Amino acid sequence: ARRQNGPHIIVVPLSTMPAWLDTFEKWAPDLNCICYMGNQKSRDTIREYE
DNA sequence: CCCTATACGCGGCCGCCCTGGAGAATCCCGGTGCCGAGGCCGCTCAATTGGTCGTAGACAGCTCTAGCAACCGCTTAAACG
Repeated sequence: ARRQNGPHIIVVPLSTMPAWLDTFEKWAPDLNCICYMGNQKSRDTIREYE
């Protein structure tokens, strides 16, 4: 609505984080929501691929 | 019937076996001298006693920060089989 489609940061606890992931998958499927966990190589993969 | 050689016992001298009194070596006792140790005395200086005074530290009070017991949760690298 307000065309504020820039980078947004959401910091959540790890235990409730799939309950955020399916909410982003269902209620806002058009958004480019990405998820940030893993070891050094997975975070590097997210960093230089996405 | 008397002399003369002849075999036989043995007085005296020499050598060998058994026992006794005098002297010498040894152990014990008494008197005396020397070394280790204990007691006493003289000097003598440092510990003791008494008093005074300053202050070191105990005590109380207030403020701020580290530690501690017991729990959580995530990561991940180290320990273990």
